[PDB]
Amino acid sequence: SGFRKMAFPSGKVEGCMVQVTCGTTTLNGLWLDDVVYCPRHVICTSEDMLNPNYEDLLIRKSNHNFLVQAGNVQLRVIGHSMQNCVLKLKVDTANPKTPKYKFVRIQPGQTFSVLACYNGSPSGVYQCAMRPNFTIKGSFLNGSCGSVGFNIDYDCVSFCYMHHMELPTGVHAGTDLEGNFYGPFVDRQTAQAAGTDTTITVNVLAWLYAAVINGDRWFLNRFTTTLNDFNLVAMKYNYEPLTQDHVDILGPLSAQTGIAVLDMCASLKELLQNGMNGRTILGSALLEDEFTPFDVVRQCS
Amino acid sequence: SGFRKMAFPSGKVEGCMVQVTCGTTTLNGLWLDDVVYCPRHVICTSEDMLNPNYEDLLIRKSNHNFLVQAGNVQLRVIGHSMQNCVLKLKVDTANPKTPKYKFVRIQPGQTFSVLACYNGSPSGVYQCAMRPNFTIKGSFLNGSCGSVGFNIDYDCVSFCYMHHMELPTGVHAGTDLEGNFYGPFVDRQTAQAAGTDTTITVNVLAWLYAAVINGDRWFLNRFTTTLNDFNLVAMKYNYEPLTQDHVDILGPLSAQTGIAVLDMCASLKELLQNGMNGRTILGSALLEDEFTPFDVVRQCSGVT
Ligand SMILES: *[C]([O])C1=NC2=N(C(=O)[C]1)C([C])=[C]S2
Ligand SMILES: [Cl-]
Ligand code: NA
Repeated sequence: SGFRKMAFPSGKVEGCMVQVTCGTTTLNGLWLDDVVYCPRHVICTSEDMLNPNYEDLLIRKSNHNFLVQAGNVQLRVIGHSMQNCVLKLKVDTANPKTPKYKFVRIQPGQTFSVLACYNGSPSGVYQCAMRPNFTIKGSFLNGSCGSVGFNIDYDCVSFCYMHHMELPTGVHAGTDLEGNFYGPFVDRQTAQAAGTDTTITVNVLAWLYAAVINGDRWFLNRFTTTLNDFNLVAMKYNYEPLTQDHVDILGPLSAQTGIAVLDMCASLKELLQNGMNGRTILGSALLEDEFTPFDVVRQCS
Repeated sequence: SGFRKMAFPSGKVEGCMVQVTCGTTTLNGLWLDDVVYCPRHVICTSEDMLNPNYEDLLIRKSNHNFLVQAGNVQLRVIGHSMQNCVLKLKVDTANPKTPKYKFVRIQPGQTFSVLACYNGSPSGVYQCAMRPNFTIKGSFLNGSCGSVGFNIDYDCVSFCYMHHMELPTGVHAGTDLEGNFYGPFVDRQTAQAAGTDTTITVNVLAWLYAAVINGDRWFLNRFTTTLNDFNLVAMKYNYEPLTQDHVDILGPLSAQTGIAVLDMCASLKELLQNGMNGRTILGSALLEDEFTPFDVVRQCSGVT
């Protein structure tokens, strides 16, 4: 028993991490089958941060301009193309460690594991969640671009994130594996502020249900609430609006504990009103919002 | 920027996890070279665990009673022996995915990564710190016995932990890879309770340095202190005493940020007495003590 923010075993992703170099810039690439996926701003020079013309920059590139390094072995680039904001380098060798995989674009509130990488070699793994403002609160240093986020269901790795840049507030922005950025961000060094971050309400509720399953009920009350009255209160604490979809998603956890969704919602209204009063829930002094209902039902059986 | 509870890449350990079954009890085993390591209580039934005689149970067993499964391939046991509380099952084939590895024992307050597994299948990885009471606050449901804890220095995997049991307070107890338990525990079904835990002071200090590196500086102040004065405050709040070696270890962080340890202990002393006052540190409303100074340097420098 225990509730820890657990990341997925990174073995299937480590076997796909390579190093991509263009000019003086080195970042990470994802080697799947005979294609290497990496951020397109690897082809940017110092004068190209603010207003890069990626098409103009890419048409001036040949295959041998891209140096792909898998461990100590150099891969031969035989083709290259641009799909939105990711570069796709066709290489002469299929990755024999290519796992069962697919590309999935995720929604805010969804969680995933990140394999932090530098120079194509893995540094560490940690669990993340897509914030409502389409950023992630990860741990990235210079040279971590190309690090990927993923979920592993059975033995299939669902790649959902690729790191591209850090915003001035310390949060991080990236794309899916088709090159489409999460949120309104662009691979430009101009002023782009992330929206005010809010709490993933559906994740807090599932995390409160997990506390009830684990024998913690000190925060429950005998009040209920309407969906609108809860959203009127939750917005005042910068909580994400709770939708009817979120209510149906919490259905199984509600039936397991015997506590209605709007009953748990009134309990959350009181927790925001009172705080924790020196107490903890599942070991935390704050309300955790990076466990999805899917994580809770799976991890708590 | 950013600071996260970061675990080591678990790929080198994933290629060593196998399933070990003795009768109806199945758990995880660590397959290194031609030997599979697993907890010795795999040979116990519900009545055996009440008061087991392991050498009696082992001398009854033979190689065929041990079912080792590596993925989908069965491994043929050709020998069995005991070393303290781990069972060493010699198999006919050496693991081709054996990494460069060492068996090490870690100190309380040091951190390591745990590859949680269920029936030889790795399901999750996370970062622990060995508590001063020699337990770990992990997430181990049934079927996780045999999961290993490890550190990676360069290419060498230092195995330090093997999960054996869960305690009634939700914490977990285990041994090193040589069978030596961590803490005053035994591998049998009896009334066992973890002692009163304390907070690892040197880890809290390293975590405050991580916040300063990350632009969180509101808790700094103009004051400094001495090691004896702070240790008086640490004992009052159930904090591990800060030794002089602990101060030397924090040396590089004190030089990177410019805040002396005793300077930072003055900040920690004020946080213990007056709280945080509605504010957070690295997005936390409590003092985190599961980051060693080496963990902070490694994450804030990009060592791979
Ligand atoms: C690219 O690779 C990059 N990424 C990142 N960064 C840099 O600089 C670069 C930071 C700072 C964070 S993340
Ligand atoms: Cl999603
Ligand atoms: Na100070």
